[PDB]
Amino acid sequence: YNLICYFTNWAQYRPGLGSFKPDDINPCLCTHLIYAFAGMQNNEITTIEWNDVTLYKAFNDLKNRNSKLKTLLAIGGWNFGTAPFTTMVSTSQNRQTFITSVIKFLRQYGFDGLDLDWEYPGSRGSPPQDKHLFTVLVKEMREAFEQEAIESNRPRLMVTAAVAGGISNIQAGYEIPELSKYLDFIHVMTYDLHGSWEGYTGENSPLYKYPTETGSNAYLNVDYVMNYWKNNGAPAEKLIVGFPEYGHTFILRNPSDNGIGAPTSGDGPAGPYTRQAGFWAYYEICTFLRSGATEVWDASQEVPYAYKANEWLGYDNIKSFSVKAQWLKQNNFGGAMIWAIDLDDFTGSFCDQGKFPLTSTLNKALGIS
Ligand SMILES: CC(=O)N[C@@H]1[C@@H](O)[C@H](O[C@@H]2O[C@H](CO)[C@@H](O)[C@H](O)[C@H]2NC(C)=O)[C@@H](CO)O[C@@H]1O
Ligand SMILES: CC(=O)N[C@@H]1[C@@H](O)[C@H](O[C@@H]2O[C@H](CO)[C@@H](O)[C@H](O)[C@H]2NC(C)=O)[C@@H](CO)O[C@H]1O
Ligand SMILES: [Mg+2]
Ligand SMILES: [Mg+2]
Repeated sequence: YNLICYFTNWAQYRPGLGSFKPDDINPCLCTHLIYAFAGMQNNEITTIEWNDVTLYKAFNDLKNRNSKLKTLLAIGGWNFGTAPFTTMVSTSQNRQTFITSVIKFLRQYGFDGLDLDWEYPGSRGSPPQDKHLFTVLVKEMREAFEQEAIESNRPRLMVTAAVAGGISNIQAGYEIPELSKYLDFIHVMTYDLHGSWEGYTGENSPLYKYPTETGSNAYLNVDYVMNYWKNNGAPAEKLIVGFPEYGHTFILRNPSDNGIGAPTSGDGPAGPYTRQAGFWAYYEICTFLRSGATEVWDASQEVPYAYKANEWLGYDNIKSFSVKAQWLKQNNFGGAMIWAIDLDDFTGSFCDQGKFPLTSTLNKALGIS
């Protein structure tokens, strides 16, 4: 199995003990580390942070302590939008400018592949033709990587993609049978399945549907999404399950109404380290739980939730990671990917569960070490 771990180049700016850089990564935990994110300028891949080149060196130097580790560079992400991707795939010339820039960039800085994180072809303003042009891009990138390995006499650079977990976005965005022929791995973002945007409580990454859910609400679970990809053309061995090391937060309209689906208001509280409404890192979650929150196991969906006063949290813990790891193994998937290792309790001093408690759980369950 593969354990693919995302690292984010803005974690360095979090205050105090939240600050995280590549030297804080245990090189033995994952099989692949993915660097989020590169950007794009004039259809060429670029850095985005002033010290990316330094962090790239520190990131790929982790391979000096694990000969099997591979690293990839992710381009895009949610906040990158779609317009630069649309423009880049719109002509063969723009695509070749991009592919050429990617090859030089990955080889120069020491990466083993590219993770495409366009969120998403055919949605969020991307026009309908981008569904097919994404296939064209991935095929041309795969073929260019094949030819560069021949011409450079080095192992082929990998091409992977992080892909939608929402069915509407999947249907608008991906030619799954053809895409799956050229991608090395498909990183399915089976999280953010519920959150404050809905106006009621729900789990970030439930394994199964809640018993009353029907119709399109019944799409919002890991089991359905992964089987959607599998049964629409993707080989299971290429499919990687997404595991969040964070949770979503909500404000309950009434503290007495605190189950799944309870009405909520606003964007949800922010944490002192991640400082973003609606979102807590696992180490921020531990601070909340320790202060007297009520903990509930959502038995039907195999995930925990917690609440205190009018604050409600849908999240993952060791138990839920363990259940979903055994589920992905029993369904023959290629492994797991984590968003993101800088959100684990990497110091071990927030959760009293040891260093990297969530990532270590998957390392053990997937037989990584
Ligand atoms: C693959 C992907 O799109 N992941 C998302 C993250 O990028 C989001 O994090 C937010 O990312 C922006 C881009 O640099 C940061 O400026 C912002 O501070 C960051 N927020 C946090 C809490 O790290 C993430 C949360 O929005 O959602 C996806 O994971
Ligand atoms: C299944 C599905 O499509 N869920 C959507 C959520 O993904 C989405 O939330 C946003 O997701 C991004 C990555 O998927 C995150 O970067 C972003 O922070 C998050 N927005 C939040 C937490 O407020 C919402 C859009 O808000 O819609 C769902 O449909
Ligand atoms: Mg600082
Ligand atoms: Mg009432």
